[PDB]
Amino acid sequence: KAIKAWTGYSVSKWTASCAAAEAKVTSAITISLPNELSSERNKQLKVGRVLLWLGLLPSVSGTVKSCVTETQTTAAASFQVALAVADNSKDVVAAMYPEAFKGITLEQLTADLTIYLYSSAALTEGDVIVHLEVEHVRPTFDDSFT
Amino acid sequence: AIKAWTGYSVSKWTASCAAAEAKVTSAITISLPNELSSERNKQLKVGRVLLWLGLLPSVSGTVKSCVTETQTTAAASFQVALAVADNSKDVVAAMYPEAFKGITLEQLTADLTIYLYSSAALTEGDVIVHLEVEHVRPTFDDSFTPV
Amino acid sequence: GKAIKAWTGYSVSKWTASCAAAEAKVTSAITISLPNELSSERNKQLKVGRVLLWLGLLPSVSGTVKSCVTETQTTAAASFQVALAVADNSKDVVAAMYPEAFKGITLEQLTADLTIYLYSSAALTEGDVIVHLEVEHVRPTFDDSFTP
Amino acid sequence: GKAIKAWTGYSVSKWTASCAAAEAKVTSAITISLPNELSSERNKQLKVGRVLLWLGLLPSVSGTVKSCVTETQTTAAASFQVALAVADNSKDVVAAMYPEAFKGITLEQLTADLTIYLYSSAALTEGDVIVHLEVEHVRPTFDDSFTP
Amino acid sequence: AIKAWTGYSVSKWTASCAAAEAKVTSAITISLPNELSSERNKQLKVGRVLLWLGLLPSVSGTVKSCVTETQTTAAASFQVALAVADNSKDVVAAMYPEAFKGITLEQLTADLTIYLYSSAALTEGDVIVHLEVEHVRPTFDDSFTPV
Amino acid sequence: KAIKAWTGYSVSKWTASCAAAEAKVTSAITISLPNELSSERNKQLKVGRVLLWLGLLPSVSGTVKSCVTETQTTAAASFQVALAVADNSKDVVAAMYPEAFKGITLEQLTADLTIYLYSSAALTEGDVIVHLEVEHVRPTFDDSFT
Repeated sequence: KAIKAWTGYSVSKWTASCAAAEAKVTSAITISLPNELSSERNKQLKVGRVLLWLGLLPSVSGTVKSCVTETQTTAAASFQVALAVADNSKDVVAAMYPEAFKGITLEQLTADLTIYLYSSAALTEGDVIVHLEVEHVRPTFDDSFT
Repeated sequence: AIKAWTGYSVSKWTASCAAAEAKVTSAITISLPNELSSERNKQLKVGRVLLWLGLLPSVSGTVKSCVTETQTTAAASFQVALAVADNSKDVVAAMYPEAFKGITLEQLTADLTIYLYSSAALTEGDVIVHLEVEHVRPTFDDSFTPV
Repeated sequence: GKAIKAWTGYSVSKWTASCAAAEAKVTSAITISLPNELSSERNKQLKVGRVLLWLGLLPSVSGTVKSCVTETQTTAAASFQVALAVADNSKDVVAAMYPEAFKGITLEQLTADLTIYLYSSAALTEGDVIVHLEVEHVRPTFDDSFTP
Repeated sequence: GKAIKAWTGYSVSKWTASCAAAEAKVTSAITISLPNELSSERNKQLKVGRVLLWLGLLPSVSGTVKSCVTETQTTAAASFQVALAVADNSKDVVAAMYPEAFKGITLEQLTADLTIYLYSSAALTEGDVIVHLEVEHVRPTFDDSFTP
Repeated sequence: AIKAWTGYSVSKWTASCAAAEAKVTSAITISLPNELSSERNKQLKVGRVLLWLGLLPSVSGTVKSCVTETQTTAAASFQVALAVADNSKDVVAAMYPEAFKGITLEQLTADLTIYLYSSAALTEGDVIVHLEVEHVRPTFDDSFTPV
Repeated sequence: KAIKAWTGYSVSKWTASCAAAEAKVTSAITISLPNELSSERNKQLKVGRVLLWLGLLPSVSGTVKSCVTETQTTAAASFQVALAVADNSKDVVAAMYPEAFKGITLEQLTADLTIYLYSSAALTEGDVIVHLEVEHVRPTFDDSFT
């Protein structure tokens, strides 16, 4: 299905391939705004709902977990505070934060939040593809002259 | 058992699975059935797509398959698919009600690809990948020419 | 000059068959093969309606050229002696309409029993005659629903 | 004997094309060129309707002469094998009406795609055949107002 | 912006200006546009005539032009013209609403002439003499012949 | 004043400083889409009205003219076909093409149109600043997942 954005809101996405990691190692994955949103005016737009989900190779065995939280000094801790976790054990490998981050600016979103990934077994580059939604108000612009 | 839309009809065809080694993903090409291979018909628009497997009773281990836009690496196809057809589930099938709406049979045959994964080795015919496609009810010429 | 509307519930399928090389006055038999799109067994049991044959000739095709569709005859020449209508080059319209002679048979029967017979007074080189064939028949119906 | 009224909103444009010299049984291709008066780009996008071709022969033109308008074929002779109507000298009326085969294309498409094919059993000298062509098409419209 | 009469249509075409020396008048011939060059069309009757120039941004000095009955001396044409198209005015144009009513395109092409004057020298293309003509809406054959 | 865009339309701008030019020389000025519009989807948006106007140094003497037209093999010719010209002699040094380019895509706009500038006196870099508006439909985007 599709979950339509709120009136006056838009959606953005950007993904990041997982880095190599050993057994049960939790790794941190960075968040960077896309070039469309890196503009000054767009940076100030307020965020709405959010959604996180993973793309796993068909051979990905063991348990794999990921979530988005305010950056924790230790990577593993984030799960212990995340309001939801994307876990491969579930039928749908996703996790929605419908209101956790409502009200922050895209700048804040990219500044303090981060993606955390955990795998019981060892990982290799490209093993896990991290997908992310960011609902926010529509960027807007209009002008004239003389 | 699922009914088709008004103005649409379902075409069904099968493809065998090539021999492959353990844990290695393979690709299976989509070739249109004869009654759709005519130039008039392949221009038709697609609706919903249904994929469901048939396994030999001896099939063991894990087997997964999905149809997606052709990807450079076969394994990666499982990372953009809406629904996967997996043997560990009750019904070994998947549905793509929204993914491929609007595509043409030309594009369906040329762009998509059936990707199949097995934890263990496979031998030819070990899996029968059945594919079912909704599309506009094909139309036929209904008059003779003068002379 | 006219467009023979097909009967309600019927459609028209059209395909060609290039003539094989032949010598003067030699009658040749051309086999009728169903098009791929109809070749499915599901469709093979459909009931034929009106049948129409008409030729296309190279402008340099001299002499007399005749063709008709009949149940396969032991001798090729004999076919014309029973055909109710023959398409000829010399006539105004090079065609032959069989509104009733074959109604009721199955497309499988059409492929198995009937044959296209072609005769040229002068020698024919391949492609000199393009035997067009237009078969009206019940509209084939595709599967209505998925498989659970 | 008859005057085919053009459709409402359509007009008829008529022009000729003298035949080039040719040898016996040689099929020749004659290029279709729009008349100057229609040649404007503004008009080139007009949609064609019915098309009519008919020949004029010197009274001494013996043998058989055939001509038809078809999408350009790789081999000139083949054109007749697909033309739905052919103008022949031997028939009562040396003409060929295409009421539908070309409806919908643009005059630019008409100039680019179709070709006039001509065949004579005997040798032709220049001007022996005057291929008249009459193309019905939407009425061109001129500018309604000045430029300030 | 000016509307044409009922039963009339406007044909517009342009003519470039030939190189000429200072203060010397030149003549420019009127040639019918292709869509009017057919024998049927050139018999048509004319209505109002509009002349207006386009100057290169570098054009300096005085430039004048008018269309009149062909005169033996080019300069003299400015002495019988109703309105002149001059560059010193706001709009570099002229109008001949009554002068040429009733003339035929044959006569318009054969009798009139576009005369152009410049205080300074001109180089080819330095002026684009646009001409706009009202005339009876040309009519087309609307039926095929028997055979 | 300000001339509001049409319902569902937006506005964009981008300027270009004049190059050096000698007396009465007409120069050509290129048009390049901004990075916001260089994206594939935005490129297809249809244009509406347009406006051109200049910024002159206070010392700019003589006559200066500019206009936007389909590229002409010779630079000077463009004026002879422009539906309006921005000329310093007027009170407001501007020229509006309210409908000349309506219906083309931003790609077409950047491909075939070009800016032409003419100065009776010699010019130097920065002497003339060419300002341009491009009204067009709003770029739009919206998405979802699983």
